[PDB]
Amino acid sequence: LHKEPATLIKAIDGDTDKLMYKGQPMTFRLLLVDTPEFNEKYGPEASAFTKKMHENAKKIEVEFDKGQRTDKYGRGLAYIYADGKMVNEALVRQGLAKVAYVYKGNNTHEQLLRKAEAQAKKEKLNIWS
Ligand SMILES: Cc1cn([C@H]2C[C@H](OP(=O)(O)O)[C@@H](COP(=O)(O)O)O2)c(=O)[nH]c1=O
Ligand SMILES: [Ca+2]
Repeated sequence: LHKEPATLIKAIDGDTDKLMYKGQPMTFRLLLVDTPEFNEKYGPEASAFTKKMHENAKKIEVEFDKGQRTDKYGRGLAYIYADGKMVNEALVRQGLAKVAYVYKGNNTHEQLLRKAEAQAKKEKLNIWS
């Protein structure tokens, strides 16, 4: 897999953003994770966390997996990195997202995120509290 450039257009919520990619505005849905919706518990904390990670980033990058790059809603499916740090993993590691939506062929970083989830759970963090 490889990282490609993008620039923030807008934070949206825990697991979606709006980025400029190849010069076009797109909504991205983070691979392999599920944040609570804003109206749910930890939803606001998840949005804030993702927002901050995106907004404080000097450098945003997009990393597609091997499979479909867009979902049925037209959202890009990617791992997103803020200054080299994966947002998808960071959310899980903090217990602000669950590993979810693991579809065969876009699951390269499954075991990395599951390891983060086990640690967040051990620490009884947020969703696991
Ligand atoms: C993460 C992800 C979600 N989706 C779709 C499945 C779900 O369909 P449904 O909308 O029919 O439930 C939905 C969950 O996204 P959200 O968690 O953003 O709602 O997005 C994919 O198709 N591929 C993916 O890799
Ligand atoms: Ca969600």
